[PDB]
Amino acid sequence: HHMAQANFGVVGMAVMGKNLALNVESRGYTVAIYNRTTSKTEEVFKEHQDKNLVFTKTLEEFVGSLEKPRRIMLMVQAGAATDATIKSLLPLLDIGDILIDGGNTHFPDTMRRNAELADSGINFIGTGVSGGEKGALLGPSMMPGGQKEAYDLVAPIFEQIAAKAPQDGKPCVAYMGANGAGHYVKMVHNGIEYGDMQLIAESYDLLKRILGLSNAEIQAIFEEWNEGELDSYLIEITKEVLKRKDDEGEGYIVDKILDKAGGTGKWTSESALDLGVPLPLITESVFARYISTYKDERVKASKVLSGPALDFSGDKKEVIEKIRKALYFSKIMSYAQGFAQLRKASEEFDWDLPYGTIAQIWRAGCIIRAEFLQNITDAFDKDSELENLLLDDYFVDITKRYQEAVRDVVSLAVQAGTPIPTFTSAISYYDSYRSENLPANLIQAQRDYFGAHTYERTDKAGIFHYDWY
Amino acid sequence: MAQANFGVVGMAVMGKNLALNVESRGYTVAIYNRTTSKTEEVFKEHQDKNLVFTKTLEEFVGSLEKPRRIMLMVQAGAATDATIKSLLPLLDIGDILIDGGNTHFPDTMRRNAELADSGINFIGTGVSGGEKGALLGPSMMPGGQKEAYDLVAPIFEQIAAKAPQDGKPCVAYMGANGAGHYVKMVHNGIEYGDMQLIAESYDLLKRILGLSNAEIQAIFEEWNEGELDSYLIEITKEVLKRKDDEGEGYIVDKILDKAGNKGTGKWTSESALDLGVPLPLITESVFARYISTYKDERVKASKVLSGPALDFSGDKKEVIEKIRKALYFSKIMSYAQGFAQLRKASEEFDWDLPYGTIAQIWRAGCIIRAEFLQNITDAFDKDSELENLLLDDYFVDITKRYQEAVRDVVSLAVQAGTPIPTFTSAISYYDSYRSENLPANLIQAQRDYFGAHTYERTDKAGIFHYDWY
Ligand SMILES: NC(=O)c1ccc[n+]([C@@H]2O[C@H](COP(=O)([O-])OP(=O)(O)OC[C@H]3O[C@@H](n4cnc5c(N)ncnc54)[C@H](OP(=O)(O)O)[C@@H]3O)[C@@H](O)[C@H]2O)c1
Ligand SMILES: Nc1ncnc2c1ncn2[C@@H]1O[C@H](COP(=O)(O)OP(=O)(O)O)[C@@H](O)[C@H]1OP(=O)(O)O
Ligand SMILES: O=C(NO)[C@H](O)[C@H](O)COP(=O)(O)O
Ligand SMILES: [Cl-]
Ligand SMILES: [Cl-]
Repeated sequence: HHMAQANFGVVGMAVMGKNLALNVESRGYTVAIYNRTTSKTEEVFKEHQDKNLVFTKTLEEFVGSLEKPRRIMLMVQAGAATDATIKSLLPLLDIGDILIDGGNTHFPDTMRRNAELADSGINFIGTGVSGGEKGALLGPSMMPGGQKEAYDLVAPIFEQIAAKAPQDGKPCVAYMGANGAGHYVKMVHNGIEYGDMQLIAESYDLLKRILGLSNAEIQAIFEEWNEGELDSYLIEITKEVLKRKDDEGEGYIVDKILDKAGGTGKWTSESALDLGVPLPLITESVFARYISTYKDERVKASKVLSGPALDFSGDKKEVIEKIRKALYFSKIMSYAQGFAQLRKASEEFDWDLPYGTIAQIWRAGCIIRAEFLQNITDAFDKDSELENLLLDDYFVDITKRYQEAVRDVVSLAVQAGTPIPTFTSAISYYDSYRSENLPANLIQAQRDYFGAHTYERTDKAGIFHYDWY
Repeated sequence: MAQANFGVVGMAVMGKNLALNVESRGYTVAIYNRTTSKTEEVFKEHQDKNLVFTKTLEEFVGSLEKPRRIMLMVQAGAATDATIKSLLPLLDIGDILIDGGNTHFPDTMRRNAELADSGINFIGTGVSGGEKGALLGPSMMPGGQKEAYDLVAPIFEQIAAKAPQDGKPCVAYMGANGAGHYVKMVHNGIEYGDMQLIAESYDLLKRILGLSNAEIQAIFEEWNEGELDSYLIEITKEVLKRKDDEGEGYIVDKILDKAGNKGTGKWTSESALDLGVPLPLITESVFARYISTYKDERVKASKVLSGPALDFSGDKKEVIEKIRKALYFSKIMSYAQGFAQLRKASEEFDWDLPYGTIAQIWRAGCIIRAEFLQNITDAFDKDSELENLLLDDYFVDITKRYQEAVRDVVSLAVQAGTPIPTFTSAISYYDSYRSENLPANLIQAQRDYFGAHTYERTDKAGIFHYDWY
């Protein structure tokens, strides 16, 4: 009926896949659509009859509708369902065809699928797609990985549909590297999102608990903060949330929302542990959510555990600014950690990850978009082999000038009893990373004492075991 | 040569010493190692003992009285898998195979199921106390079928350490399949946490108070007489005595500050992340080791990243005492975290772990032997479903009284620029745990704003979504 007439194909007509399909169609292409449950594909075709969509009832019809090399994008449920869908397609595809998985996929799955499909002569592009439903429709940040020759054939469409960066119109997509490099970068992006959210949460909690500020007051502070170097979409979201009234009562909706946070957030931290990378801030943020889910225990504990009962006496304006600095500083700690993880992963899996570009493509179509991403890109433009962001001139100056405030904020908060797990982690990482010598000599001694694990010395090469008895 | 009542495979530090422990209880012990020269060394150095030198597995298996009792202390992972694979075909129905290495519990769980109907009884056990523990009395944490346990319980009790308090052996049934190796994994997690807390304390005494190793040794010596009385503090004061064996000065000052690890701490943090358990103190200590391995980077950073240079001008005796309190306070938080994880693990894997007994068997032959273990046991006798140690009167009281000192120590450390990731994690955990309300309400608002993830309300049951537009 429409044999080899479609330029691009999408499997999965839930909102994301539908939205992507429409994004692609809007760019001047005929797009074949498929969904396991056909009624859903019917609904899409019926309400978009004016578009160049090709309605397909079966995988055979779907595959047959596409020009070769076939470019097919999976937007189906992650895990077993994506493997089922891949397995369903394999027999119909020709050698040289290109499958693309745009689901939030754990990267080792992508690495396996890519390898297995390559034995069948099928290219596999594991692609991270940020921005949610609106992003899929209008412009996502995309992080593709897989065979470079295949990706070069998909690139034009991705660059056309991707979010364009507001500062220079550059598409928020680029080739990340082989096999699972694409979904790896997306994972780190999701970790980073968790960390940015927890840091804003602490900033909010300090302003509320210690300085006693109202929601309107805190809204104003975030607004003012967002006009400076902190400029970020998450802060914009935050000051918007603080405006809104309760839809089923009096006051503000944010004060009615139960503090039990909602999975896959653990992935970045899991890889960090596996790779030997210190990723304390994002991992503390994950654990911040976990402990909020222990609400019932905290209610009990709030009634028996003691803590300080202070009324703040200092200068409110001075401390608000000290908190502002602590936020930017700590956010910088988290990104340094996250890009150091990316560096290790790149060595481990041999991906030559393009670090400056990753920051560039996060400038739009994703929740972590912020202006200071440009400073990250500046840093790797200057030196692609930069081991850690903290060593670049810009970030050296920031930390030199902001660390004092961080410290005052930590003393203030800890003395008052306000929990600040990420802020405290930030300054602990700064003071660890810059320590020429750490007390790990003592740990090594202990391990040798009880376990005979051996150690290295400071004055000569070799492996040594002391006789402690 | 069927003289042998017990058999040990692996003649590195742990297996050699376990063999000698068992032989000293009045048994003849078969010994085997893959490199034969090691087995030769221990045979020749102990001709007075009743050991059977074997050079093949066929010989080793042949030398044991049926039903055979064979214990492996082999390098974890692939080596252990292969050793067992080689050994299984030689074994007879009724024989008992014990894996006493630090095996990742999923491997043991898999092994148990595979061996279920083989007629070969299987036990995966944790072993504590290091080389001297193995020689004189280890704490042991075995899991498997209860029937298998009961066949090795008698000899386990004989070799086990005996608690000084009541003479009770430091071994007990932990539960089904991988329960034992899981409990040992948490043990090591708790241990990483205390080791890092001790290291931080050392760092504070050395860098802020400016104290010599003699002065610091004396301090830890006094602490060990009080409520801090523990294995790790005991050996810490021993390490700080010893002088360099290949030069002048103290050995601890000649050991390179690159902390090694063999995966048990990492595994604990990974299980916490999978299970939804907040485990910041222990995880921060794993990351503290990871950052110690980034020595080259830290040397580079220390020349570029600036920080405070304050001179402690206060009362040293008073600050030392605050550090003590803080250390005991934080030690407790590590344990409270560990047991909270054991509770969640027990539920997930249907193990019904005996929390109170675990504490009992850690009273000797145990790297994490501490004075307050009975208070842990008391707390669980009182309430079997106790959710967290911090809810028990005993620990409520300690935290009430020492909490102020933790805050002064954190504040002093942070103003001085000395990294204290585990101390800051401790008070952050405490302050989060006792918080009835945390700022996860803002996180949920944000998530519902950008992804429509839904939220619970503070005032009514049900799932809600807000129309943010
Ligand atoms: N050391 C401690 O403080 C301590 C405490 C508690 C538990 N553990 C656990 O107990 C077990 C043994 O510990 P350990 O410290 O005595 O020594 P280890 O270094 O972990 O293991 C060495 C033993 O494993 C064998 N082995 C190593 N690689 C092998 C391979 N690729 N294939 C076959 N066999 C191999 C060695 O034989 P060869 O001599 O021929 O190389 C040797 O007998 C480990 O699982 C460890 O985690 C250790
Ligand atoms: N086992 C499976 N095999 C093939 N496709 C599947 C699948 N499970 C889910 N999907 C597809 O995966 C899509 C939904 O995945 P998802 O969990 O990411 O959804 P959403 O993002 O809407 O929550 C749907 O198109 C679904 O097809 P149906 O519309 O027929 O349900
Ligand atoms: O189980 C043990 N002692 O508890 C072993 O010595 C173990 O190897 C110690 O952990 P680590 O070697 O990862 O530091
Ligand atoms: Cl590839
Ligand atoms: Cl996003």
